[PDB]
Formats: sequence, C-alpha cells, structure tokens
Amino acid sequence: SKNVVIYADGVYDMLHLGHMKQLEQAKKLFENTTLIVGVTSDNETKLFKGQVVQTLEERTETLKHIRWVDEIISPCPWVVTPEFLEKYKIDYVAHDDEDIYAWLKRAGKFKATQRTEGVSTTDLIVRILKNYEDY
Amino acid sequence: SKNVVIYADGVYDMLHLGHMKQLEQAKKLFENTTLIVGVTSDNETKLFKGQVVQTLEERTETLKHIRWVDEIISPCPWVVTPEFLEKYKIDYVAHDDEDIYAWLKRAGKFKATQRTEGVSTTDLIVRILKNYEDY
Ligand SMILES: Cc1cc(CN)no1
Ligand SMILES: Cc1cc(CN)no1
Ligand SMILES: Cc1cc(CN)no1
Ligand SMILES: Cc1cc(CN)no1
Repeated sequence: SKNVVIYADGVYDMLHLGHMKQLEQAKKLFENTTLIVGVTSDNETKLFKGQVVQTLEERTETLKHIRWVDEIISPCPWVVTPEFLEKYKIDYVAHDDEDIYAWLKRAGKFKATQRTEGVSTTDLIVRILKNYEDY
Repeated sequence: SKNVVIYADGVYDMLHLGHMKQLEQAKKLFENTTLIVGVTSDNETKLFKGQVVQTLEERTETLKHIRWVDEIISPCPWVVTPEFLEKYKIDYVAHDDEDIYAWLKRAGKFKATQRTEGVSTTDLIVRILKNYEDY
C-alpha cells in the first residue's frame, strides 16, 4: 500500500515499443509506485556507448508522453551511486539483466526488467527495406 | 467541469512525437476530457491511403502506452458518421485542418489540432543517413 519509488535509466533514443514495455514493467513492479526515469546526456552516451540520434531535450520530450513515467531526471548520471538513491529517495532500480550492479543486488534494490525483441524503431525500418526485392 | 468526450482518429503507423503532441492537444481541448482514439484498419488504410508498416494490433498496442489516450477503438471506421458519434457519445472530433468534414463543423463538433514538422520516425532515419557524406 505504501508508495515505492522506482528508478530506471537509459538513452531512450528513437523511443519504441520495446522501451515502453520496459517502462510499464518497472512502473508495475509494485501496486503503488512512482517511476522516475533517468535520461543519459549526449556527451556521456557518445563517449561510453555510441552516437545518439536525438539530442537529450528531444529524447526527454518524447518520454514525457509515456503513461508510465511519473518523473524524469534529464540528464541523469551515467553511473548510479548510493548517494544518488538517497538524494532522490529511490527504493528500487529497475534494469536489464564484475557485475557493476552487485552493490544494488546486495542492497535489495535491483529489480530485473526484460527487453522485447523485434519491435525497435530500426526493426521497423528494416521491415520497410524488406519490401524491395533485391532483384 | 462536466466531462467532455473527444474523438481523434488516424493510422498511427510508426508512432512518433508528432502523433503524441497531436494527441496531447486533443486531450487538453477542455479541462475535463475523455480522449477516444480510433485506429484505422490495415485493409482500408492500404486501399484509401497507402501501405501500413505496422499491423493494426501493433499500432494499437503502441498507442496504449501514451499518457493522453483514455480509450482506443481498433479498428475504427474509415469515415466518421453522425451515428458513430451518437453510439460512442462523442462530443467533439479533433482533426487536422468539398470538405468531407463540413457536417462536423456545422454541428459544432470540429476541433482543429496541429501537426508538428521534423519529428517523424522517417525524419529520424533521414538524420542518420545524413551522417554518411555522399563522397
Ligand atoms: C545510467 C546509464 C544508463 C545507461 C544505458 N546504457 N548507461 O548509463
Ligand atoms: C521499501 C524498501 C526498499 C527495499 C530495498 N532496499 N526494501 O524495502
Ligand atoms: C477515419 C480515418 C482516419 C484517416 C487518416 N487519414 N482516414 O480515415
Ligand atoms: C457538450 C457539447 C457538445 C457541443 C458540440 N456539438 N457543444 O457542447
């Protein structure tokens, strides 16, 4: 019955049904939740992961439309810290999958969510291209 | 103060920020609304408008995640009729722009919403392609 604060982070570039279902899963981990979503910065995403198609402001403006999202931290830190969870009063971190998150699991704050295959924005474009026979 | 029922329809293929902002605008036409969204069928869209990338079930499953959407009619009729508005107790139709909708305007039920340029799913893919210098 008590409200529980859930945190999920990510790039959310070219937002698709796969992202949305993962956000839904985080939102519904418990009966009464606040879902905070962290959106990674342009510079850190590009440095550590890869080039982003959409700027931070665009990625965040799109997430704002998703039913499950209660609060957005934009930009969020690239690495989650215990101090960050205390500052935002976060009870659990929802995420995929030396295990950079061993400390979240040891703390009881790790909640796994699943990715959906085949539904990404690039997947849709691949379906378009497959309409043109190569020969 | 009284709740007002708003109807918007469309294909909602490869849902993007442009769709989301138009749905937000329809939802916020009045202080207290129910937003019903109609999603066109595969066959009728292909016959009258063009080939859809995503099947009806996929397009609807994606709209379900949008904050502004209260009810979805999937599939919806291709042409809105007065009987349809009475059946679903629809007060206003939100839409773009011999004027097929003269009768909605004459009835006081036409509410214009605006499209946003530059934010479509294909626009994003064009931005990716523009990263590869032609030479
Ligand atoms: C925080 C945060 C999220 C991601 C997504 N790979 N990286 O850092
Ligand atoms: C509340 C609450 C948080 C946890 C995990 N640290 N258990 O209960
Ligand atoms: C109804 C309905 C919506 C559309 C979108 N062009 N066509 O019919
Ligand atoms: C309520 C309501 C609907 C209209 C338009 N027919 N005016 O008030």
